[PDB]
Amino acid sequence: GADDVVDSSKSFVMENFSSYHGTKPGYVDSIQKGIQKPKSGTQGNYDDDWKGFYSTDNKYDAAGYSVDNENPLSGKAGGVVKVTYPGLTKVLALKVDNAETIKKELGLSLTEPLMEQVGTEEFIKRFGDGASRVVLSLPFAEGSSSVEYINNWEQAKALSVELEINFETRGKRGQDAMYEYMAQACASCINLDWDVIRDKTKTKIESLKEHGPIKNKMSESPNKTVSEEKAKQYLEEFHQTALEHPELSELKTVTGTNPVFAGANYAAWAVNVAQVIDSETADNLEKTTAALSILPGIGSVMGIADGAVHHNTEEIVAQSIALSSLMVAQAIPLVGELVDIGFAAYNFVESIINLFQVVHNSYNRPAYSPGHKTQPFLHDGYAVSWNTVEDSIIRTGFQGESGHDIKITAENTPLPIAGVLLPTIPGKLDVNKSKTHISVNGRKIRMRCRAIDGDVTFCRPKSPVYVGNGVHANLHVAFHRSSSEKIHSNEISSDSIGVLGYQKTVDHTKVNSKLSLFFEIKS
Amino acid sequence: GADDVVDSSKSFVMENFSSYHGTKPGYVDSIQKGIQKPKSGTQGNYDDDWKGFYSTDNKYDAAGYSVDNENPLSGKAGGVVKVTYPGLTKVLALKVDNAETIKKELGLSLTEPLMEQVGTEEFIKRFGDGASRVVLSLPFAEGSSSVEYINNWEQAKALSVELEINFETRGKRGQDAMYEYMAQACASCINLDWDVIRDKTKTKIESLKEHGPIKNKMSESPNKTVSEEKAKQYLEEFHQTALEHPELSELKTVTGTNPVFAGANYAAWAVNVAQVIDSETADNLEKTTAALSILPGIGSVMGIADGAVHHNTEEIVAQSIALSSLMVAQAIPLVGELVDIGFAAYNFVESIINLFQVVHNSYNRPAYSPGHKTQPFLHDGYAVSWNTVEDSIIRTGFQGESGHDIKITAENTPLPIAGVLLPTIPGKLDVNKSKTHISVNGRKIRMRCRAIDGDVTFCRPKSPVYVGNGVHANLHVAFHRSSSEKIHSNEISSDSIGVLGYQKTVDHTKVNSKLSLFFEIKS
Ligand SMILES: Nc1ncnc2c1ncn2[C@@H]1O[C@H](CO)[C@@H](OP(=O)(O)OC[C@H]2O[C@@H](n3ccc(=O)[nH]c3=O)[C@H](O)[C@@H]2OP(=O)(O)O)[C@H]1O
Ligand SMILES: Nc1ncnc2c1ncn2[C@@H]1O[C@H](CO)[C@@H](OP(=O)(O)OC[C@H]2O[C@@H](n3ccc(=O)[nH]c3=O)[C@H](O)[C@@H]2OP(=O)(O)O)[C@H]1O
Repeated sequence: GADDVVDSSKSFVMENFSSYHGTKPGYVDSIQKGIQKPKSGTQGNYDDDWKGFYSTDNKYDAAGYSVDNENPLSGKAGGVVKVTYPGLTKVLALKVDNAETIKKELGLSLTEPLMEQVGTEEFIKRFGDGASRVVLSLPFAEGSSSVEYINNWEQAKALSVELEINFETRGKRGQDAMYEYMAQACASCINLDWDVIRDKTKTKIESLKEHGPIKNKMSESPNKTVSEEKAKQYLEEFHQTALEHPELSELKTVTGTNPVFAGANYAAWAVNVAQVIDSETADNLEKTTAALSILPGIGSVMGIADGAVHHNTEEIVAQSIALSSLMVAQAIPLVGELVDIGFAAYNFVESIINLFQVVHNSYNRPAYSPGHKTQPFLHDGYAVSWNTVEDSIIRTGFQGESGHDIKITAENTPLPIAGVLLPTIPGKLDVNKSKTHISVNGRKIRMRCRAIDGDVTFCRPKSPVYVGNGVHANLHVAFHRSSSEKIHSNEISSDSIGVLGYQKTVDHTKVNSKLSLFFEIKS
Repeated sequence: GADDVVDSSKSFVMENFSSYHGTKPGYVDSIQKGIQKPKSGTQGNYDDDWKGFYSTDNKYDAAGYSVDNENPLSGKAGGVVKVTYPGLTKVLALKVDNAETIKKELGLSLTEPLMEQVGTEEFIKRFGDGASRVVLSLPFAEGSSSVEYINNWEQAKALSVELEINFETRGKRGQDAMYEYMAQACASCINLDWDVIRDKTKTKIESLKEHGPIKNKMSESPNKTVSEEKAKQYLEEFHQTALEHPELSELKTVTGTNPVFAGANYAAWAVNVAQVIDSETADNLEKTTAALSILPGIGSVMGIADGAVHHNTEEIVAQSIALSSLMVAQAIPLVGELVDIGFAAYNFVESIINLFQVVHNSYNRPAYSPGHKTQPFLHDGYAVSWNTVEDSIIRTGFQGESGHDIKITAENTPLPIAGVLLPTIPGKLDVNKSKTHISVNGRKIRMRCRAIDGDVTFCRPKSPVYVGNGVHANLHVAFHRSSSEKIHSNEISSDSIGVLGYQKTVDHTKVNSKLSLFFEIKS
């Protein structure tokens, strides 16, 4: 019944219960006059059972609901307000978001929209625990630790509303105020001054234009349609010359080694832009942002590769954007259609500043790296992951066994799995070699394991293991503990299980493809 | 308690309960004399609680335990025997394989090895349901529908043993008898006559050697160490000439279009072999098989690409193996160390016949294709999967809602998600656009969906979505049903959800990267 849908351990009564609501440009002031079910719109939900007023415990999450709905990609963001219930409010945490289940389990009317019934006396009598009203709590989203609050429309009229932030009052370009506010969430942390980046970029685009060898490199330009193949060629040379400009120097240093950052990738990027921008698009930021957002390769100009944001100083990001701008201007005539001159310096910049902000925001948010929890590790054609979050945890402090499943497959042709590297601590974490195995399309293959140093055993499949399109494996590791003593950090040298892929005489030193699954020791 | 570890719905009592045991060369006859705990070895398990006699309900699975333990990769397989318990036997299906949990829950002694206690009168009294003995049942492996039977050593003495198959009696080369027996499992189905493939290959290797233009192409060969770069070059030309031989004609046709099957990949393969084979390895099949098994690229010679086994006639597989053999012979002198002449024609062939058999066996086994159940779809740098098996099921026949989670990330730099294609049937399967969203590192992004034909709606993220190393997304699709009528096959045009990746003007016709998640309609 009721404990199948309500999680009472995380339900509580609070006095002066507060939360946030993201508000659109046009309502930051009026919503402060009070909360009321609007006359236009879906009123909180497409589904009747879920119609009500929505808030979240996180003001940065509330902020993501503040963008003009007509231009959600590049419009103004309005603000955040904090709404508070006077007195006592019961926050009832639900284990499920299915309204038919909750009405059934909670034994309510199966007919009335659940959210109407939450605002009833009877419902508040039964679940309010003496609070003046009930608000439902659900997890905000996967990968988030916030909660979403679903308020009954009528009970919401009691909310007091105050301004958290009105982003438009900030007076910044684009969605600069919204993103600077969200960057506060992390104080590591990309906290760039976009006003400065915006200003240095302009100065740089201007200066590069005046540059004689640039003004010349441009003179070599076909200045009319040529295949991207020769447009790529003109562009790499152009890039090669612009990057010698004293104002794109630091950028010269930082993009020299990494292949993602190469001149070829800036040219591949510029060619892609010039080819998707027509005059109507070029004329509208929203549509410019809509088109730029679906192209591959933006990481080259962003300085984002391998899990890291390399271009992370206002100076270097401004150089990279200014270099990109100039090169779209060159690409437009050779591979596109429009007023090259215009777009490149204006809506191209406005729009790409916005995509930088979108991507920096994600990297500022807590996330799992490859091979952590259930995030896959993608490498050399293989995809591997802990089947579930508990598999990634090696529990300690007890005598007995555990089992841990790792999914393994590869994208296409049959790639071998040479074996696996596992941590061992005698007594506290032994490998049970009878129970450990690898299953290929259900075929169970036992392993032969051998000691190594670093308290690592190397296990190989008794028979050949290949994975690929249509062939998948489950590596099941069974650990055995003869001691009830807890594993100590000292005792463990590795924080991952290592699956070894195929062998390459990379460096003329035989090396195996390495795929890592990171674990955690607990209890 | 007890219903936390035993699954009584799948436990039963049977008269003349039968099962299979894979037996090693040396024991097919003697084990027929009766089952007895051996004096040497782990007696069924490394863990004491799990020591006992092991059997399986599947004779093809039993067959995978029959290979000489000293040369598990290429040794002889012994056989399968069927063991039967006279009278009544209780098969007790366990929900868990953790012996401490089962002893606790089943309230048994925490001290005695569980499997000793299963063979006790008291234990048989309590769980035998009137059977003369209890056997424990566990799922054989992930991706398998077999079961594993764990028999108490002492109760196992009552088993009657009969010969299923003695593979050695078959008189075949390598592990031909074992693999032909396992191929019976599927009657689609690779059921090759390896005797024929073995014979045609020899004939072909011999004939190619005599071939004048080949004997000549060989005359162009540096016949001494040259970098793989020039060894690759000699090899592609050599391949290009050998494939013109009338005996490798069909092969000429079938490998002409697919890039995996190209002459360059046969040369990349031959170079990899010549470089990992030394004289000692070349002299031992086991070690030859151990080294060949960890190299990438075998799919080129196998004719295996995109989930399919293309070389599936004895004639074409013999041509491909004969061509591969000849080319290792050429590669050895240029990039390796040994008696090129020897290995290539002998242990190289014996060994690669075995890897073909290993890989054909996997493709003969039931498996999930990319994007089915929780198998990921790997494409264009992206990895996507249904988070759990239930997510992949769209249930029908009721009024209400469902939610379905799809994991999304990409291997490195930030790749965009343009939107998603979802099936719609009015009333029976509507998209609830309030509840449907995509979460990027916890950032919840709503969608705007638009109709299409084929009862498909196209939904785009309100804001830009990029995934990559360190940035992952959860696409949560919420479906709503206003009708309690079941979805009919007629009504649904698609069997997958389509995630759309970045855009490419591939064909000079703008195309999006397509990632598919296949669903099933039930109830
Ligand atoms: N005086 C007012 N009293 C009440 N509402 C007012 C008032 N003034 C303006 N509003 C707006 O009215 C709508 C419902 O409250 C909300 O905006 P939306 O643009 O429809 O908001 C878009 C969606 O965001 C949801 N959402 C918004 C912000 C948030 O923090 N959490 C959340 O989930 C909304 O429920 C809405 O859902 P539905 O579109 O599915 O109805 C809200 O901002
Ligand atoms: N007369 C006999 N009575 C009993 N055993 C005899 C007899 N003659 C030979 N044996 C062998 O003795 C061992 C235990 O029964 C088995 O072989 P293994 O090579 O140790 O077998 C290798 C492993 O395969 C397991 N296994 C084998 C076949 C099978 O179908 N299922 C399964 O899980 C075994 O329990 C064994 O585990 P442990 O190594 O972890 O002990 C078995 O084939």
